[PDB]
Amino acid sequence: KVFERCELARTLKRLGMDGYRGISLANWMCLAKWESGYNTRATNYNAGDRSTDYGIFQINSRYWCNDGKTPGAVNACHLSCSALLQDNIADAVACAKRVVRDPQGIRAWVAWRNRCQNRDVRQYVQGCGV
Ligand code: NA
Repeated sequence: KVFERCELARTLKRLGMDGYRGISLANWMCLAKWESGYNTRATNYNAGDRSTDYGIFQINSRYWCNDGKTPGAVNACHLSCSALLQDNIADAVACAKRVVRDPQGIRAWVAWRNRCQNRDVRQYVQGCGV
């Protein structure tokens, strides 16, 4: 599914993302926007290293979820990558929280650096009641 902006903001708040490991809600929103356009079924194959990015947060099969076909991969969220293509985002949120528990934090996603870091990100949550 493709969330509307404020619908996702309210959903993420209920799921405990606001301030998780120091990361504001507006930063999570900015990341989902630039990774997937708020689309849970989004996938991107990376032909250069044979891994695939999955779902609303584009989580990578080399480190985070298992898809069987990625060489040298681990599965730190302990999920099939299929779990990250569901319309219900509970598992993908649980996996995103595991990602930012490593030292890099939100910097793990290069699009956060290019598109969100040191910007005015208030725009993503304005008017949503969160
Ligand atoms: Na994996």
